[PDB]
Amino acid sequence: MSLDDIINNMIDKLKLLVHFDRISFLLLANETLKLSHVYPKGSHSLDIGSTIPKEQSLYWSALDQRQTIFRSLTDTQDNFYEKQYLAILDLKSILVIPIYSKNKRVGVLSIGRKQQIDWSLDDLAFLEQLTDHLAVSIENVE
Repeated sequence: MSLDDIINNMIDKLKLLVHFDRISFLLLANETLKLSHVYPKGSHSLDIGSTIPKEQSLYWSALDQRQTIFRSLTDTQDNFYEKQYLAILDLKSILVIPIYSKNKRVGVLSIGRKQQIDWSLDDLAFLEQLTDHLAVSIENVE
């Protein structure tokens, strides 16, 4: 199907399985990371297609480290490029999962909560497995 359908379908499953308020998906093409999908449809401060710069970027930090990063958005002493654009959507918490396949980095999944409720191990294990398959599926489109 389209890349749209792959992401939207993923979002449809998450709605039923995992507590969250906002998700965005970002796509890496040509060493450039771009916002490409947001749920709920209305909720972004950055236009679809915006480029995320590397400097001070939480999303690039996850990609560079090849690690899932969790950040509370209430730490007044912690700024990053994405922060103001997330806080404005009333989010208090962000989970950033870098999406990679066996060959390459593919993108980033950003999962927001309005209430600061810890991520359980079960949810994190489930998301990681789900996003690891997602990377294969996205790669096999192009």
